[PDB]
Amino acid sequence: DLSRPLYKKPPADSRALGEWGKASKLQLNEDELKQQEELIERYAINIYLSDRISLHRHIEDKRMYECKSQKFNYRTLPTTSVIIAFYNEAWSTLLRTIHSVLETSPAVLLKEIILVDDLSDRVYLKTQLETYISNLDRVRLIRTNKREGLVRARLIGATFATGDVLTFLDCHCECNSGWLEPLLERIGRDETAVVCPVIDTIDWNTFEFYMQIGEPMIGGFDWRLTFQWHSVPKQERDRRISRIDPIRSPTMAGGLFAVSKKYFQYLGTYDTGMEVWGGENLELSFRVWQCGGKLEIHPCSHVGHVFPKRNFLQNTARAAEVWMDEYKEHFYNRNPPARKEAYGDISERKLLRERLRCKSFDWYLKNVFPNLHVPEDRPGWHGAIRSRGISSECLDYNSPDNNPTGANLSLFGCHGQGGNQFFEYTSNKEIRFNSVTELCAEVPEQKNYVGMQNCPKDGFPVPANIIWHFKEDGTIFHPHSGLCLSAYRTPEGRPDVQMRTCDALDKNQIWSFEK
Repeated sequence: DLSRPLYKKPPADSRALGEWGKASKLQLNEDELKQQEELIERYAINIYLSDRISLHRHIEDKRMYECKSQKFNYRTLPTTSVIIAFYNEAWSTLLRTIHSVLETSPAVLLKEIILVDDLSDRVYLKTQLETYISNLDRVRLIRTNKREGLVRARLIGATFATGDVLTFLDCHCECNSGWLEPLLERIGRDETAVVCPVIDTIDWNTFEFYMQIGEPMIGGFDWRLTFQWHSVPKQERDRRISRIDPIRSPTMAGGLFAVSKKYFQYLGTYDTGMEVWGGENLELSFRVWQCGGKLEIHPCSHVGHVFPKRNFLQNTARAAEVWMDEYKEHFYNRNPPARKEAYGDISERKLLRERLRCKSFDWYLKNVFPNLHVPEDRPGWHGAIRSRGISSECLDYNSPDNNPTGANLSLFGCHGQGGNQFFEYTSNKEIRFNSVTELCAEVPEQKNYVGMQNCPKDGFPVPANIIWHFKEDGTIFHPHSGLCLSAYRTPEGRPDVQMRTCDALDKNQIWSFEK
């Protein structure tokens, strides 16, 4: 049986705390409550509880049925080097990760586990961790000589790795049964596929393992270049033959991934010129795809990650500047602070991009992320909209963030900072409030105030009540209601807007775009 791991989990014990990844709850006196709280304050994870859960626990395999009956040829699958960087990790979570890899990964495929101590200061992480792992076949420890950060610590591990495939995990995870084979099987058929497990949540307080039971969410971004999840689009569903095939992901949705070692080297690994820590995966994502390149999530590979109890805008700007061509303006327009960031010397990245003969960001949007609406931002038809009548006041939409279409459109003092005063007038005659998501200005049926609704998807009908005529006189006309957009003052003298019978005179109805 070539599936056998180097070490076998002891038999599952349904009485043991957290067995199978079920939630754990301790009955604690007040002293013990205080110990629990203090470790949470220090680690942002319930280490008190982790310490009372086995380092070897089972996780119930709730994958789609087809996953569980897949057969692998273990003689021809590539090997891997699993790479785990850490900094001041609690003992029980770090070790549970190590044992999980050892106990769920077939020995014929697991060449090594390489742990990278990124200048930890905890004394238990010094010579005792070396002693503990000296008994664990194939586990290697490297220590950095300065504080490197996740990316560079990973790269240091990668330089030591000699497996066919680099598999990057992190230092508080637990692997599901059969997590590894699907990543290596896919890479064995296409060495340019960067393949990620589905990352399941392990609850930081209860240690419950929340397994995604069906189709996973996949990775994209919004035009602020903030990571956002999205559901798998129809095109990609129809491309795939089986619902357990890999799923193309426009961007990476976590830090866990497997890549051919040689291919990672060929792409230049991570962007070393970054200096700042965080957000490096957007740059990696664009480079993988543009330089030919697949980034996929594998529904049969599941790894749980302990998301702890709760900015890198320079690295986001760096990704935009290297990869996005003309489309970076749509980003800057909607995240103006990004214009100020020191993204750094990108000369060598521009050279890399040419050596690799990478394709354009236009290609990327059309072929990798066609479900993303791309704004036009036509010259003179985007920015803040200023009143003539109350000429200190700009159109301003300000919702409560627990439902973006909760407010009504209004006025507020022009700031030139975008955000709630950024608007786009569209070739399809929509007034879009699309700094964050694609929201479209509407006049509801028979009302006189102006709301927002989700814009139509590309190619779909433009509803009558979100059509706007923006005449060359500052008149913003709304055909469905027949009324015009007018600045006014409420009872209390607060500037505001309303739909009133059209009056080319009444200056509160004349308006102007600004950049």
